[PDB]
Formats: sequence, C-alpha cells, structure tokens
Amino acid sequence: APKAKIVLVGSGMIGGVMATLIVQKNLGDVVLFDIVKNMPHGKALDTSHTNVMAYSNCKVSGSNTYDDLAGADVVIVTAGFTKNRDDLLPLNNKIMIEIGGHIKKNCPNAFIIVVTNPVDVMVQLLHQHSGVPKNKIIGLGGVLDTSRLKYYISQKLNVCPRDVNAHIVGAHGNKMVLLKRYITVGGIPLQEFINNKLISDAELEAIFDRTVNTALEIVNLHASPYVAPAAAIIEMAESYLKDLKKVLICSTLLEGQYGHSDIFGGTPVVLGANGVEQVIELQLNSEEKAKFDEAIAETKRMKALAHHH
Amino acid sequence: APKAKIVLVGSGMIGGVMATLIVQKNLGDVVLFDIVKNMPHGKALDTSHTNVMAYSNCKVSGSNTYDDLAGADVVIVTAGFTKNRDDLLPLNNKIMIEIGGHIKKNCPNAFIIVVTNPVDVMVQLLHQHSGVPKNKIIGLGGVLDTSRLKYYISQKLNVCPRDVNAHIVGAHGNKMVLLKRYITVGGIPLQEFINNKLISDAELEAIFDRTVNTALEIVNLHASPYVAPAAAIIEMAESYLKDLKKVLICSTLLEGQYGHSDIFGGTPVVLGANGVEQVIELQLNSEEKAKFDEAIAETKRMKALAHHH
Amino acid sequence: APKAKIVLVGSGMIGGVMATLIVQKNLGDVVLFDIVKNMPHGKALDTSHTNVMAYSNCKVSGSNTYDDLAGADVVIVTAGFTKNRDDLLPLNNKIMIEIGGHIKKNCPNAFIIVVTNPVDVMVQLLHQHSGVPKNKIIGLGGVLDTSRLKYYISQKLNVCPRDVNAHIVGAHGNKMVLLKRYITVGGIPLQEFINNKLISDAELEAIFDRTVNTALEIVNLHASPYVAPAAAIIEMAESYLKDLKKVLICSTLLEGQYGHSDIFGGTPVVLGANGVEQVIELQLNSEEKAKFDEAIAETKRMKALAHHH
Amino acid sequence: APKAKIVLVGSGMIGGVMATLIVQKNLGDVVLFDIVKNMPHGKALDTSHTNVMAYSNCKVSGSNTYDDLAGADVVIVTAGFTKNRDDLLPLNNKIMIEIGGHIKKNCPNAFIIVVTNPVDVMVQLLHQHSGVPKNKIIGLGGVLDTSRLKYYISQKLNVCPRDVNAHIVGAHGNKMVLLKRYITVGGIPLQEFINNKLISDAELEAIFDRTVNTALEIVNLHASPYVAPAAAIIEMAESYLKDLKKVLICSTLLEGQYGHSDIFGGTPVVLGANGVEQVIELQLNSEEKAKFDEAIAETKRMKALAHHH
Ligand SMILES: O=C(O)c1ccc2cc(C(=O)O)ccc2c1
Ligand SMILES: O=C(O)c1ccc2cc(C(=O)O)ccc2c1
Ligand SMILES: O=C(O)c1ccc2cc(C(=O)O)ccc2c1
Ligand SMILES: O=C(O)c1ccc2cc(C(=O)O)ccc2c1
Repeated sequence: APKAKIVLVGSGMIGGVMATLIVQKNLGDVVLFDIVKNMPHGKALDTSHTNVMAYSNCKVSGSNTYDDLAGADVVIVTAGFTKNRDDLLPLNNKIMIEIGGHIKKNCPNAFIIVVTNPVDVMVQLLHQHSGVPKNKIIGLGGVLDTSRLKYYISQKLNVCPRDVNAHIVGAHGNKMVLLKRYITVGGIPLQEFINNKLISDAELEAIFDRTVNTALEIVNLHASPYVAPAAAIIEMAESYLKDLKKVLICSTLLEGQYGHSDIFGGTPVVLGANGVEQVIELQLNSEEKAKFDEAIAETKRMKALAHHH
Repeated sequence: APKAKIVLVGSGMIGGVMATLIVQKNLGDVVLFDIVKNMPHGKALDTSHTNVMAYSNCKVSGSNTYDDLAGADVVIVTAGFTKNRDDLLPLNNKIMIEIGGHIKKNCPNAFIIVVTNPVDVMVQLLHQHSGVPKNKIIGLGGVLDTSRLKYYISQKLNVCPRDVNAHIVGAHGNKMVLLKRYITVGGIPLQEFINNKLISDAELEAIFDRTVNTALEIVNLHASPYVAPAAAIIEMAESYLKDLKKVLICSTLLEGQYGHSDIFGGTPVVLGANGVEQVIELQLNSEEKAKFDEAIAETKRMKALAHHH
Repeated sequence: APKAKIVLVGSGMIGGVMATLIVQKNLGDVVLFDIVKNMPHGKALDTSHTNVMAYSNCKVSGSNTYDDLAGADVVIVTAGFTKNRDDLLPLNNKIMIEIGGHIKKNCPNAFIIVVTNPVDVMVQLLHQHSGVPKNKIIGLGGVLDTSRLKYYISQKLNVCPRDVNAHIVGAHGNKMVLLKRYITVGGIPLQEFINNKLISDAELEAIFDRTVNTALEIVNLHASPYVAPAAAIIEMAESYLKDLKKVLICSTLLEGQYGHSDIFGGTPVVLGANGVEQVIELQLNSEEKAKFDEAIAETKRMKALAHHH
Repeated sequence: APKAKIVLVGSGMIGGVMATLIVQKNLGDVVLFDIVKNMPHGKALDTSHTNVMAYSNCKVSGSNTYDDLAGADVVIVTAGFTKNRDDLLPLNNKIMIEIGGHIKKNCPNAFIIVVTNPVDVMVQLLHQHSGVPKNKIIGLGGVLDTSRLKYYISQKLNVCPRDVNAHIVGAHGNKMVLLKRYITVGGIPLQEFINNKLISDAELEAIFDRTVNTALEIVNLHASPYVAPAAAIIEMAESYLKDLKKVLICSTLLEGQYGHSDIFGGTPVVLGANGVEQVIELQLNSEEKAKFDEAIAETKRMKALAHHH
C-alpha cells in the first residue's frame, strides 16, 4: 500500500506512546525497531489491537532487523544510551553512525526526526552519516519546550492552551532561549496582558524558569517525561506526512541565520511534503542573539566531545 | 439525555451546513426551526442519516413551533428578511423581538449566537428583548472576517492557514477594522515577513481590500457564501459547549472598552462554559481607534432606523 | 505536493457538501469542476476559508476546464441532466462519454466514483468510455441506502446508529433489495431483537418501505436530499485514499456473482489503496436472488434506452 | 466548569495511557490518583502539556487524596495488588472496600468502570461497597478481548479491523466464551467466508486460542499489555460521557440472563447517558450456555476466596 511507513528506531517508553498516537491518528504503518529481542514485537502486538477502538487500519510490527528500514517514509530516532553525561557522547555518535549507514542504504529518501540527547548535536551527526538532504532531517526541541511555556501561560490567563504561541530557540536543553518578545495570546502581544495586570513580569520569570526545568521537575516527582515528547514528535511527523505546512520550531541546519553556519540549531521552520520547506529566521535583537550564541557554543562543545574516545 | 440541545432558529442554507457540521462533530442534538412548513423536517431527515457515516449519535429534528426552544443550551439565530437594505431594519427588529420573547419564556439560560444582518445591531436588539445576561449572547463577525484574511495570507506565504492569526474588530460589514499591526505568522509579527520581502505592503493592501469585499466577490461569482459563516459559528458554539476557552473575535456588549458603552462591537473574547468569560480590549492607537469609532457609528445609525416604521 | 487531488465533476448542491467534508477531514486538494461559468470558483472560494476553522490545509479551486482532470487521484461524477425520466438517459450517456474521454486522456490512473442517476447504468457507461480497470470505478448506492435503514432501526432500538449494520443490494433506486436476513445490531442478528419483542416484523416492514422511499419523502417535505449522499461518497473516497479497506456496498462490475455478468450492480466490496480490492458475494437464497434479478433487469432496461436518441 | 471530571483511581502504566487518550479526545478533566507519593503529579504534568499539540483544554492533575473523588462523573479503578494469584483476592477485596467507601461518600452519582483483576469479581465487590445503582457500574472485558479477535480476523481477511464484529462473554480471563456463531465481517456471517475458503475453521481455532492467550503472549515477548486495555476503557467511558449508546461487551450485574443472578458477567450492554441503558442477552444454545456457566463458576469460586484471610 501507499500508506506511509513510519519506522521508530528505538522502542522504549517514548516509542510506545508514538505508536499509540500514530494509530489514533491513522497516520501510517508503524515499525517498532529496537536492538532488544522480543520486546518491540510485544509492544507492537498490544498497540495493533487499538485499531479496532480507533476505527483505524495501521499495521504495527516489531523489528530487530535494520534492513526493515527499507521503504521508510519517516524515521524517528530515539535509540541511544542515557545512563558525566558527556561520557555518553562518543557512544551515541557510534549509534548515529550505524543508524545513518542503514538509512543511506535502505531509505535515503526518508524524512528523519532525531530525538537522541543531546538532540542538536545528534541530529547533525546523523545528517552527516546518513547523507540525506538538509531539508529531510530535523531534531526535536522547540515544539516540546514551547508546549510547556504555552501551557503554563494558558492556565494563568484561563485561555485555550493552543491560543498561546511562543518561541524558544537555539537549542533544546538548559541553554534554550526563551523569547519574551515573541509570546502572544490569541495573536495579541503578551505585553498587553502584562500592561493590564492579567499577568506580571515576575510570574513570567517564574514560568520561564519552570519551562527550562520541566523535565527535571517531572523526574523529581518520580515520573518519566516521555508523553509530551511523543506528542510533539507526532505533530512534526504529521505536518510532513499530510503536507500541513505548519510553523514548528525544530533543530535544522543553519546556513548563516543568526550569524551561524555549519551547525544545527532550534528555529521556526515550515514542515510539509518537501520536508523543511522554509527556515524562518527571527529578527532577534543583540541581547537575544547573545543567548542564541551561548546555545550554539554548548552544542559545538558537545559535538567536539562526540567524535573520539 | 444531557447531550446539549442546539436550536437553529432559521433553517436556510447556512442552517443545513451548521446541522451537518454539528453531526460531524457529534456536538449535540439539533433542532432545525423555521417558519416555512415541512422544509426543516426534510433537511433534518437528510442530515440525520449522516450519523451513520460520522459514527455520531445526534438527533436532528425539524420544527415549526417556537416552544421547541425549551431546554435549548445553544440558540443560533439566522432568521430574518434579506431581500434600501436599511428598509429591512424595522422588519428584522420585529423578528428579533418575537424570537427574544420566546427565548425569555422557554430557554432563558441558553447561550445565544446571532447572525442576522446587520449582526452588530441585531445581536443587541435580541439581547434587550431576550433578557439574557451580557455574557450569554454574542454576534458572528471576526471569526468569519479573519478566516478570509488568515487564509489569503497563508496562501501567499505557503504556511498552514491556522498558523496565520489576525484581528478584525469594530463591526462585521464594510466598516470592519483590519488591524495590520496584529497579524502574525506562526506567532511571529507579520512585519518580519514584510522586512524579508516574503510579502509586500502592497500585496497586503490588496488582501485587506479582498477581505472586506469577499462576500460580494463570491456573490459576483454566482455563488452564495454561507459555508464559511456556518463553520465560524460552529467554532464559536463548540468553544462554549466544550469549555475550550478559545480566543475568538465576536460581537459583544461594550462597557467602556475602546471608549464605547451601550453598544455591541467586534472584539476578541474568550468563550467557555460561562459564555463570554473575558472581553479582551486591544490596546489600539489613535488611528486604529478612529476606524473603530466609524464602525460603531454605523452600527448606531442602523440601530436607530430599526425601531420604527 | 503528494496530497491527493480530488476532482468533483459537477459542482451542484452535493458538490459543495462534498468539498466541505473533504476540508473538514483534510483529505486532499479539491477541484470543483462544472460547465457553469464562475459558480464553481465562488463555491471554492467560500469553502477554502474553512481551512482556518478546521485546522486543515486543502486547496479548493474552481474549474471550467476539463484538462484540470490531469493528475486527479479521485474523480467524483455528479454531472448530468435531472429535469419521462427515461428521456434523459441518452443525454446523460453523452455526458458520460465526454467525461470518460477526458478521464482516459488526463487521469487514466484515477479512482472514479459515479453518482449520476441512474447510477448503476451510468457507472458502466463511464467505465466503458474511460477505459479504467474494473477495480478503479464504482457507483454510489448501498452506503447511502443502508444509512437510512441503519439509522431508522437505531432510533427504534435506542442504539448508536453505526452499531446497526445492514445490506441493500442489486441497484440504487426503487428496485433496491433490502435483505432482512443480513441486519445486525451490535453484531447480533436482528432476529434476536424481534424474538424479544424489542422490534416487530411489522415495524421492520414499515422501515423497509420508508428506506426505499426516503429520497421521495424528503422531496415531499420541500427539501433536497443531497447531504447524506455527499457523506456516503466521502466515506467511500476516504476508504480508498487512506487504505482503510472498509466493507462498503457499492455498484461494481459483476463477473458471475449472483449469476450475473457484464453489468454493474450493488454489492459489498472492500475499498482500499488498490481500489475495489475484493468483491463480496452474499450467499443469497432463491427468494433474495429473484429480487436481485429484478434489480439487474431494470438496470439493463435503462442501459438499452441510453445508447440512442 | 461543566466539563466532565474523570478520576483514575490508580495511576500506573494503564493510567498514563488513559490520561493521554482523554486529552487527545478532549473528553474531560483528569485526576490521576494513586497512593504513591509525587508520581501521579509528575505524570499529570507531562500529560497536561499535550493539550497544546491536541488543541484540547483538559486539566490533568495528580492526587494522593481520596476526597478528590468529589464531583467525579466517571471513576476508573485500576488500583490493586498484582504480585497463588488467588492469595491476592482478600487483599484486593480490602482495596475495593476502601475505594467503595470513598465513592459512596464523595461521588455516589458517578459512573464506575472497574479493571482490577479478576475484574468480574472485583466489579461486584465494588458495587456492593460503593452502593451505586446497578446501571452505574461495569467491568472491563469484552471490548478488550474482542478487539483481539476482531483484529486477528481482519488481518487474515484484509479488511478494516472495525468491520469485524464478535462476541466474547461470561468473563474476562481464561474462561472467556468465544462465540464463533456471532462473528461477522462487514455485517455478513463469518460462515460465508469459511464456505468460500477465505478463512478456514482450523485458522479460526488458532485465532481463538491466540485471543484467549494474548496477554500472556505479550508478556512472554517481554512487554506489558496495557495499551489496548486503556483504549477499550476509554471507548466505554466515552460512550457514557457523549451518550453514544454503543453496544459494548462489559461486565454487568446479571438478574436472570443466561439463567444467572446475583453475579456479574460479560455481556453486550448499551452505554449512554444513563449508564447501562440496556443489558442484551444473547440467545445462546445449550453448548454455548455450558461454557458461560463455567465462566460464572470460576468468578464465584474467586469471589468466595476474596472475603476472608
Ligand atoms: O523513552 C523514554 O524513556 C524517554 C524519556 C524522556 C524523554 C525526554 C525527551 C526530551 O525531553 O527531549 C525526549 C525523549 C524521551 C524519551
Ligand atoms: O443561509 C444563507 O443563505 C446565508 C448566505 C450568506 C450568509 C452570509 C453571512 C455573512 O457573511 O455574515 C452570514 C449568514 C449567511 C447565510
Ligand atoms: O446535488 C444535488 O442537488 C443532489 C440532490 C439529490 C441527490 C440524490 C442522490 C441520491 O439519492 O442518489 C445523489 C445525488 C444527489 C445530488
Ligand atoms: O497498568 C498496567 O501495568 C497494566 C498492565 C496490564 C493490564 C492488563 C489488563 C487486562 O488484560 O485486563 C488490564 C489492565 C492492565 C494494566
């Protein structure tokens, strides 16, 4: 069938939520790939039954074989060690190299979404080893980080969460750049709401800090924050598959935007049938650019540690 | 059942699309009311069958009896003469009076959406004769007019239509106030896109004029523009019914916003379970306010003609 | 884009509902084609704005040019005279011939759904003149006629309409074959509900007659029954486009099923990415077959009148 | 707000998928309750962010306080020990007693769905201690077990999974009664497909055995089968909340159906705004009844072990 084939390279906790959401949305056939024996087949089996409840017809199959990447339209990479964090960098580089080789051989035309931490480094490593065009590979970041910021502001203002829009750029992770100037509520500048004393600057500062620290907050509450990451990835994948042309903030190859080249960073892009159809460069002021620069420097620092043991 | 009961007072072309969309969305039971004998029952019958295709369970029934307003949770008023246009004003005032009397008697707790042209006048007339609280009655305008502006800009910029946000205020109709300053694309100020020569000021001026004249453009093409009006109304009704708290631009009672009282005008409001939960006042500059004032003056001019023959 | 292109050949009342539903469901780009100047462009314009309300990105464009069939993935034919009814048969044959020639030239790989009355005749005429494979062209019938039967029974039994399943075969129109034996409720034989005195044989007979006469009932109520037809067609088109492999009763070329060849008739088929993937032959008894035979005879009678003036 | 409040009593793996699906479907506000400190708040936080991606507005909050059951419209009970299995029976009885006391005090009008193994026993225990009417409490079973049977047959026959309908009754668990006679495909008796050699009796026997053993199969593949259970529960909860009146097989109080009283067993019921609106008794033959009797006997055997230590 001409249904899309979506291969999840990595079938951990985020993988299972992604599979669930693909079936809910009838987005395409799913392969849960993982190096762990049996487990992806078990999760695939469980998930496949939900086709009945969902009125969908998506195959869900497990795989321990890289060659099942053949014919993939979308590949989502979450595989990688997670337990210095910097020590994992050369190990995960090797994983990106291996995965990239298989993409080059089996599905060179696939659209690739990378998630493996640190994403802004790992996406570029996979880009270089997979050989795919710059418009066909992106990293998770801004959709996820802004979902937090948007959500927290929406609860304060008592409006629909999607009606808050916001931009976090540069990198996923602790050096993410939260741009106060680019927040809107129902399309209205947030500053109007500050002027009206519906929300204060001090509240926003606390919300900014909460946003940066959210993954840590959930971990400290004895949960693992994989559900929102899954939903953000599926929003990205869906925009590609359905040619929605949504503006979504993702990690993409910079070719001079923000004064930066030869590196991936978080910025609004337009995702449609041709992949990254547009890279949007926010017209940052010097103070915002300085923070963007710090985010890029940290990506570069980690990229340098990733190459050798 | 505690399913919502949605009464469409007026079962013309817009009524049938509204009924169709309510069933698609399984939003509640529908009554198609109209003074015309038989026709609403026929349209109700046809529409009811789509429950099967939609996996829905919404009753659709016709009515020639006002007392079927009893128990309505939402009432959508499209009834009124349409063929000077000013001569119809006293006739339609009488229709609002009659409908308001029946709302007061049969469904005083209902949330009311008025559509009858000119909406910013007719909504206030129905408010006064129905006796409903100011937070429980609104008029169509801004959702519809901005759908045009958003759509036209989205096709120019090749982005998802919903990713363009915009504000048109004051009134529905030819004095609508298009606010260039409040347009965004993926939450980014439109001016950044003008700066980048992705869209020009001259293109936007042509798009503004096209927006104002769109209903006329479609009429001149030998069609009747009732589909987008239907969808805009259902977006409003849905936000109420599901407590979405969307920011949607609607006609609402002004109590000093923009310097205006004792009149309805178009402005962003938040629609949820308590009706109009918030009236948002845009911080307009003097030039924008002047245009808002012209829109209000025209509503007042027509309101004055509506009372007597 | 690899979005599907869906061409509606005929932009009358059913066309506008079809366009509306395609945008609601984000199913693909739409062309409203019609020989009438301007009107399809006006309806396309109106419908296009609903992308905003629907969170969709489907182009809707009008057309007065047959060559805009180029690249069509799905073609829905509703064009044809409607006002003896038999006198229209040779006129509509000419319309099918013209449309078939354009399909052969411009979109030979398209999946075709015919609606033009009488559908079981017109579908075969278009099949023969378009040259498309037998698995790539079907006619509306059973989805629409059974939606009525399913709906009426569901209201009697107070169950979800989709939970009633039923089969009407042979032909669309007054010789449709309603099969009492093949009705189920939640997958349970209807006879169990008759045994339990939840519904009587006499009620079902009245419901059968109502089903056959439903289009006439709605016309006699001074409405035009185009909404359910639109929804049935879109359910068919969607099953194809999304490779759902739904079992849906449609008019298809019979190659010996029910003892009949060289004619189209209503029967359950499976619709997916390869079009008509399976033709399901119900194991009818002799009494049911006799009624099927009458339906085929009437199609053949009209087919014979269609060729010459 | 009059949004529904849905309390998940138990915030384990199934709880998190349930929360995810409620937000996807915008079904209501969610409370993740659990005796484990902090964890439900962490999962609630993560899940809440998906409102942005989903265009929803459902609150998701954690709770370690039983009194947060107050105002619940739906309560889903998954809490209970899981690691003889019979030894857990008196422990889980105590958990049902505690939970029932809190339901009686805080939300006596709530609709209750029980999941705790063994469900057909635990549902009755909670019924007796909560005091809720028999139409307001059900147990998971048939929706889940039939999703497997439907799915496996649909893959064999290459049809849409929802187009296969089937009945498994008596009890959830190893004594479940699979009824070959009540399987249909597109509403057609499965026997027609056996007659046609599209599927064999021997294949169906293997599929029956696979269905009974599916949870064990997934466990043996080193996964945990909680995703399909979550989706089945949400289909049940949704039918109630939206008054869909779906026919869904659930555990319910038998008052003479199948010759059985004073016990809960799996049977088709209709779920709508009044809860269990209809209990449907399949007209089983003596051989099917004998298997139903074995399922009831096993529920009774375990119910007897549950009371005392
Ligand atoms: O599968 C998991 O266990 C898992 C857990 C947490 C995650 C967080 C992020 C993130 O914050 O970028 C991305 C992916 C994740 C995957
Ligand atoms: O039912 C109809 O025939 C009809 C036609 C056009 C309309 C336009 C508007 C609008 O532009 O506000 C609102 C309602 C309408 C209703
Ligand atoms: O566009 C219209 O005006 C129109 C009206 C009625 C219809 C009925 C059927 C049907 O019953 O097969 C099919 C198509 C129709 C189209
Ligand atoms: O939360 C979990 O870990 C969990 C795992 C398996 C389950 C199986 C069933 C089932 O087969 O009835 C019901 C609930 C479950 C919950």
